[PDB]
Amino acid sequence: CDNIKHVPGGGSVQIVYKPVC
Amino acid sequence: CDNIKHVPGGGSVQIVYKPVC
Amino acid sequence: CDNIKHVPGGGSVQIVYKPVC
Amino acid sequence: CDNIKHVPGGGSVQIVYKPVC
Amino acid sequence: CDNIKHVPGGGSVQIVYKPVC
Amino acid sequence: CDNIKHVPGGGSVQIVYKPVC
Amino acid sequence: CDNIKHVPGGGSVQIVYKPVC
Amino acid sequence: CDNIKHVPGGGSVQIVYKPVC
Amino acid sequence: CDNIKHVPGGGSVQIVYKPVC
Amino acid sequence: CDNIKHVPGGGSVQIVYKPVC
Amino acid sequence: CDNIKHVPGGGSVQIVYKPVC
Amino acid sequence: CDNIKHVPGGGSVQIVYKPVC
Amino acid sequence: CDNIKHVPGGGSVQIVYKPVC
Amino acid sequence: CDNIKHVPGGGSVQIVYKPVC
Amino acid sequence: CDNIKHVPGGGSVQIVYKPVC
Ligand SMILES: *Cc1cccc(C*)c1
Ligand SMILES: *Cc1cccc(C*)c1
Ligand SMILES: *Cc1cccc(C*)c1
Ligand SMILES: *Cc1cccc(C*)c1
Ligand SMILES: *Cc1cccc(C*)c1
Ligand SMILES: *Cc1cccc(C*)c1
Ligand SMILES: *Cc1cccc(C*)c1
Ligand SMILES: *Cc1cccc(C*)c1
Ligand SMILES: *Cc1cccc(C*)c1
Ligand SMILES: *Cc1cccc(C*)c1
Ligand SMILES: *Cc1cccc(C*)c1
Ligand SMILES: *Cc1cccc(C*)c1
Ligand SMILES: *Cc1cccc(C*)c1
Ligand SMILES: *Cc1cccc(C*)c1
Ligand SMILES: *Cc1cccc(C*)c1
Repeated sequence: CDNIKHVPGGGSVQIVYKPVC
Repeated sequence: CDNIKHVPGGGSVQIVYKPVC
Repeated sequence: CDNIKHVPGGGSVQIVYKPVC
Repeated sequence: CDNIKHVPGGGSVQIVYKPVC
Repeated sequence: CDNIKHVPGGGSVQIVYKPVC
Repeated sequence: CDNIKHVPGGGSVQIVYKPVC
Repeated sequence: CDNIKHVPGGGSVQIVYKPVC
Repeated sequence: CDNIKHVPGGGSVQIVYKPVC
Repeated sequence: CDNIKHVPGGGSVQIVYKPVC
Repeated sequence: CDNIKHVPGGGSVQIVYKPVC
Repeated sequence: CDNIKHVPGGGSVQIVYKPVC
Repeated sequence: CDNIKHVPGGGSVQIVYKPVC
Repeated sequence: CDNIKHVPGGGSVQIVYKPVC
Repeated sequence: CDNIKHVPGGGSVQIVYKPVC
Repeated sequence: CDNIKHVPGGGSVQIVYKPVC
C-alpha cells in the first residue's frame, strides 16, 4: 500500500493471509 | 491501495485473504 | 508498504501469514 | 516496509510468519 | 524494513518466524 | 486455490507458467 | 478457485499461462 | 495454495515456472 | 503452500523454477 | 511450505531452482 | 505481456504503478 | 513479460513501482 | 521477465521499487 | 529474470529497491 | 538472475537494496 493513514481512534485489528504486496 | 485515510472513530477490523496488491 | 502512519489511539493487532512484500 | 510510523498509543502486537520482505 | 518508527506508548510484542529481510 | 480435491483416478498433469497465487 | 472437486475418472491435463488467482 | 488433496491414483506431474505463491 | 496432501499412488514428479513461496 | 504430507506410494522426484521460501 | 516489439524510433518512456502481470 | 524487444533507437526510461510479475 | 532484448541505442534508465519477479 | 540481453549502446542505469527475484 | 548479458557499451551503474535473489 502507500500513504495509508490508519487512525481508527479505537480498537484496530489487521489480519492478513498469504498476501502479495 | 493509495492515499487511504481510514479514520472510523471507533472499532476497526480489517480481514484479508490471499490478496494481490 | 510505504509511508504507513498507523496511529489507532488504542489496541493495535497485526497478524500476517507468509507475505511477499 | 518503508517509513512506517507505528504509534498505536496502546497495546501493540505484531505476529508474522515466513515473510519475504 | 527501513525508517521504522515503532513507538506504541505501551506494550510492544514482535513475533517473527523464518523471515527473509 | 483452496480446498482443491484433485482426484482424477488416472494420469494427472499440471503445467503452470509465471502464476500469481 | 475454491472448493474445486476435480474427479475426471480418467486422463486429467491442466495447462495454465501467466494466471492471476 | 491451501488444503490441497492431490490424489490422482496414477501418474502425477507438476511443472511450475517463476510462481508467486 | 499449506496442508498439502500429495498422495498420487504412483509416479510423482515436482519441477519448480525460481519460486517465491 | 507447511504441513506437507508427500506420500506418493511410488517414485518421488523434487527439483527446485533458486527458490525463496 | 508477450511478444512485445516496442520500437518507437525515438523517445520512449514507460511508467507503471503497482501492476499485476 | 516474455520475448520483449525494446529497441527505441533513442532515450529509454522504465519506471516501475511495487510490481508483481 | 524472460528473453528481454533491451537495446535502446541510447540512454537507458531502469528504476524499480519493491518488485516481486 | 532470464536470458536478459541489456545492450543499450549508451548510458545504462539500473536502480532497484527490496526486490524479490 | 540467469544468463544476463549486460553489455551497455558505455557507463554502467547497478544500485540494489536489500534484494532476495
Ligand atoms: C496495505 C497492506 C496491509 C497488510 C498487508 C499488506 C501486504 C498490505
Ligand atoms: C488496501 C489494502 C488493504 C488490505 C490489504 C491489501 C493488499 C490492500
Ligand atoms: C505493510 C505490511 C504489514 C505487515 C507485513 C507486510 C509484509 C507488510
Ligand atoms: C513491515 C514488516 C513488518 C513485519 C515483518 C516484515 C517482513 C515487514
Ligand atoms: C521489519 C522487520 C521486523 C522483524 C523482522 C524482520 C526480518 C523485519
Ligand atoms: C491452484 C494452483 C495450481 C497451480 C499453481 C498455482 C499458483 C495455483
Ligand atoms: C483454479 C486454478 C487452476 C489453475 C491455476 C489457477 C491460478 C487457478
Ligand atoms: C499450489 C502450488 C503448486 C505449485 C507451486 C506453487 C507456488 C503453488
Ligand atoms: C507448494 C510448493 C511446491 C513447490 C515449491 C514451492 C515454493 C511451493
Ligand atoms: C515446499 C518446498 C519444496 C521445495 C523447496 C522449497 C523452498 C519449498
Ligand atoms: C507489458 C508490461 C509493461 C510494463 C509493466 C508490466 C507489468 C507489463
Ligand atoms: C516487463 C516488466 C518490466 C518492468 C517490470 C516488470 C515487473 C516487468
Ligand atoms: C524484468 C524486470 C526488470 C526489473 C526488475 C524486475 C524484478 C524484473
Ligand atoms: C532482472 C533483475 C534486475 C535487477 C534486480 C533483480 C532482482 C532482477
Ligand atoms: C540480477 C541481479 C542484479 C543485482 C542484484 C541481484 C540480487 C540480482
